[PDB]
Amino acid sequence: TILGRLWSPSTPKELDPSARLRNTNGIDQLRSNLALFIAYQDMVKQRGRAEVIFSDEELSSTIIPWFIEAMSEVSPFKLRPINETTSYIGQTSAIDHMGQPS
Amino acid sequence: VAAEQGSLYLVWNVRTELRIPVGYNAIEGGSIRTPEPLEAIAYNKPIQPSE
Amino acid sequence: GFNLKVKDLNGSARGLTQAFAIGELKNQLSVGALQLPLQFTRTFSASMTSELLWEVGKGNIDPVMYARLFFQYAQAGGALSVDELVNQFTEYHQSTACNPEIWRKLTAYITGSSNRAIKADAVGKVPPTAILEQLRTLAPSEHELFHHITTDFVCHVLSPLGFILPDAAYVYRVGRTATYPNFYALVDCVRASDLRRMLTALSSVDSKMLQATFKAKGALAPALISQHLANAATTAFERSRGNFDANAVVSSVLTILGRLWSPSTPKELDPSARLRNTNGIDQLRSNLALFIAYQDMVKQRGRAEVIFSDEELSSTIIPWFIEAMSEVSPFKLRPINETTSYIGQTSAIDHMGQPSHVVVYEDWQFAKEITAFTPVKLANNSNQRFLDVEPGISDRMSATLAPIGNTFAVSAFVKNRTAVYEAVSQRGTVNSNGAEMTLGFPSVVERDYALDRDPMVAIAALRTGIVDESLEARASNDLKRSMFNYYAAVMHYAVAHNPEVVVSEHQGVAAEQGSLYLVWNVRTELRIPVGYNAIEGGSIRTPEPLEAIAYNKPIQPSEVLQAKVLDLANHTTSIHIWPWHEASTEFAYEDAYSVTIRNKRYTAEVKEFELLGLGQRRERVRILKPTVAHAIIQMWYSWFVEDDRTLAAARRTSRDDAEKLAIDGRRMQNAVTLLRKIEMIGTTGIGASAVHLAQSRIVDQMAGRGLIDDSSDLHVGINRHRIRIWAGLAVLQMMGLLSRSEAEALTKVLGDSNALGMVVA
Amino acid sequence: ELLGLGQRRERVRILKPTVAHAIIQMWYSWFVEDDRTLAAARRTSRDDAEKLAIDGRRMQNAVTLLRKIEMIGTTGIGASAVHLAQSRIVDQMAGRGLIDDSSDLHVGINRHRIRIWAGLAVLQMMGLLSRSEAEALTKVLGDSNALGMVVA
Amino acid sequence: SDLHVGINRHRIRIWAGLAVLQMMGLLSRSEAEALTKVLGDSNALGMVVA
Repeated sequence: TILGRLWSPSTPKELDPSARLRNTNGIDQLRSNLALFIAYQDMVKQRGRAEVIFSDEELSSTIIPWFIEAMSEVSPFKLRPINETTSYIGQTSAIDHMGQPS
Repeated sequence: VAAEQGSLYLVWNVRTELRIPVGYNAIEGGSIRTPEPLEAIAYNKPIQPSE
Repeated sequence: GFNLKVKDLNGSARGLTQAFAIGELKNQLSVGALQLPLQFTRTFSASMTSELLWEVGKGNIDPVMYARLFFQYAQAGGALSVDELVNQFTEYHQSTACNPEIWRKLTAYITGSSNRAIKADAVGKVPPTAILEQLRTLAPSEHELFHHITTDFVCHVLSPLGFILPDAAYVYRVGRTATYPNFYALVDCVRASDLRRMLTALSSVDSKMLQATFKAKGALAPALISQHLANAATTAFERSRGNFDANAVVSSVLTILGRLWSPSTPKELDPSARLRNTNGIDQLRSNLALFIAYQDMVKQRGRAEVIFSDEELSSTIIPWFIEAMSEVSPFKLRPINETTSYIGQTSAIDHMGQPSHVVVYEDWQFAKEITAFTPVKLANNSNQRFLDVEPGISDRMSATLAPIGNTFAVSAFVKNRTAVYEAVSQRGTVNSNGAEMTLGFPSVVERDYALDRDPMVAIAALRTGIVDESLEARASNDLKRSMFNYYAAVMHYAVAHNPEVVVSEHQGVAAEQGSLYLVWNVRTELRIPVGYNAIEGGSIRTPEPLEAIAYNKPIQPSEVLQAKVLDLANHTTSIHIWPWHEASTEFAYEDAYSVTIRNKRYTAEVKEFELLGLGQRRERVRILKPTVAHAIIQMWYSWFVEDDRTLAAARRTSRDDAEKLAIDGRRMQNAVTLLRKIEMIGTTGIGASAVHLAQSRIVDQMAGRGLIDDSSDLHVGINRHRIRIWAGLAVLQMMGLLSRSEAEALTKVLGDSNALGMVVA
Repeated sequence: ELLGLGQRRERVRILKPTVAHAIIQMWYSWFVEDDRTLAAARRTSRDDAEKLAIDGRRMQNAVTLLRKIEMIGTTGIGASAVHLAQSRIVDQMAGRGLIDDSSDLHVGINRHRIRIWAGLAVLQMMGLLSRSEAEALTKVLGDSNALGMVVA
Repeated sequence: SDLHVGINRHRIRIWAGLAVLQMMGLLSRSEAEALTKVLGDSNALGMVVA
């Protein structure tokens, strides 16, 4: 949610990732994978969409990402390039001379 | 809605296939971007895989 | 931009007259007894600007500022006899002089408890801040604090170091003042010279010495400081002590000088040669600034003269005003000429040759950056605070602003005014007799918007050409002053070109109404009736100006007198504004942005923040003003309006075909230009995105509705600009620039051509 | 968490502050009597000069105390409070409604207030004081009541 | 100067062209003037303006 709070708009709470942002400089990667996002939604349903960016674990400075799997490699989760994330799939289609398909 | 947001969520920018009807999800006059989803994945030229 | 018919001002802007300049009801304006050449050709004049910030944080003489505040007060009518106040003050000071035993005493505690008082101790003196106000208490409480300054004057001294600790500042920020001046203004400067001098002396300082002033020692020391204080005071006082004496008197000198000027005066109402000859006060006669200056005052005064020195005046006070010693009077020698240069003028003039419409124009810059600021408080329940500011937009917008800036010259105005022209078997000047003049001074008005008051009255002030109170006297004078300037350049300027430089006194409704002017010449040009004519052998002459300007021919300016406009406190860090709230506006904004195409209305609003990028609208975040441009905008705006109008009629009346036929196209052209202005600014990202937001949205509603995949088609341009244009218009709203009202109605009058240039087919 | 660390084992006993708690209680105490005397000294002052002497003598130095205290806010640990602090607040208005408020941190008064308090707070987990005893320092609040203009 | 404002030149020229149409009867009198009729603008096109 913190991060949530970064994708924004527009959440100028702190004026968005901010003062807390300034502790950071590791932030950088987190985001950068799609996979990463994916959890969020889970919260949305789950937590009904929780509240207050989890209290930031109260600023836990720079240390809890560093408990992640990318910083505590527990699961297969494979940083994998998007393109190759799969590809056994090709597309195929109809058309009536449409030329679109249907 | 509450909590207060509804997923910053995604869209794509297809325009690939031209003047096409497929649900209220568009048309997008001339130009096409488009938000949601399956169809867009329809909206390419078909292919083989590679995996 | 008062448009005026030659052969009347005495109605036309009734009281905006030389006559008025006498007061002079609507009599005279004549010729020609005696006549009397003088062309004093220099003035003492000033320069642009007098606004500033002036945060006080480490007061240390430098009058000016102060004085300026003084003026702000002086002006404020909460001071006026400011001077007087200084007396009061003098006395105040004096009373300072008188309570040493207190003062000291006070001091004595302030730091710090007295009688051994010695040594390197630890004397963490302070922000002294409050203390003072005790001292005020012990003092009396004359206006604001002078009092405090003075403190600072010792503070810093009192410190070698340590002996005052750290402090903050405030804000005050002088506003602007004149360009020309009057009398009262003069005397004070002189007095100011004292005052500054008073303070001049006042820093001075006594150093650190011994193992005392050096290494803190002596209760008896600072008992000596207090003495120092005294020393200061005294001295300060002393340098003060004789000097003050002459104010009305000065006027009188003027009156002498005047009475020199007078030249038909009684024999034993001469200034004897001993006078006449002496020092360069005589030079002083032959020094404009004044000349023009006196008279008026005297107009008020009806006359009166002190009678005094002939030997200190001559002329010692006289070059006590070596006037320019204050630059406060930035009435400082000018080769007269060197002004004007914000005047260009250009005119529309008929065939015979004979004239039409003369524009004197005012020449500007308008570059600007914004100033959109955090309005919070800091100080609750008390407003002198600093608040804050940030960019975000400010830059973005400004960045956009700049471009707009690009487009707009005064030059371009005039060009446009050129564009006005055309004429034909039309139109005068000789045909029907009254001739136009307009002088671009929206500027005045700007200030008025800055002064938040109704223009129309101003118009009235012209209109009647006199005072039209009803409402804030302050404002009124303010206006008045403007008007002074209004008179003020002009004839200099005219004269600058026109060294038709003589006098016959006009001697009002009789005889003793010493008002000097010259008629001016108009040399060639065979025949005109234009003016309450003379025509003095085809070489009309008048001490009434406008025409003369008419017998210029388009002069140029020679600077746009840039336009540096004050700004934020940047180093703002404590400090506190003073009138601000007025001076700030919230950016709310109402209105929208919608289109119905097909039959289907596509619809949106304004939703300011998001146009502005981030969230989220609220009462706060206020914005400093956008003044200049309003003045400008409307100009552009205003023009068209006439033109269609006037045109339309002419278009009507068309006694022949051709002409009618003729006029339009040109009228068409400009529109496109308009258009050109707008789309051009419509391109700007921050715009465009806005469009963006729109489109999507437009679409969104649309999406249910829309069904047909009709293709290319609206590659037919439209949209791009269409929207862009429109978008530009938003700019106008979201920086309220032009009202909702007018522009859409202008729009209204537009409606075509647009397919111009273009693909087609 | 004030350390910045949720919320470890919970099982630390700490070498205690034998020295300073006392030294401070000297300091402390030293201060504390003095005001009595000083007030008294003013009372027994029955002319201005003396009272006046008291003034500053009374004043400045306190804020100096403060000088210490904010100063000791300029530390990591002060900051830990502070950061933690505002933020939590921030949400409380913003998160709940009105967001019109950062400023509210940013006038001295409060600022300092929290800062101080916090600063004192530290001491309290440094044992030292008593909340009670701080409270008398809070009795310093009535006085002068000048206080906290400007900073930093 | 004024009718250095173009007009005439073309105006007439145009018109003149029309003569051609008559004097080699090309188009009848009727139609073309009525076409003319439906015309009536733009003409200030391109041009000096201003």
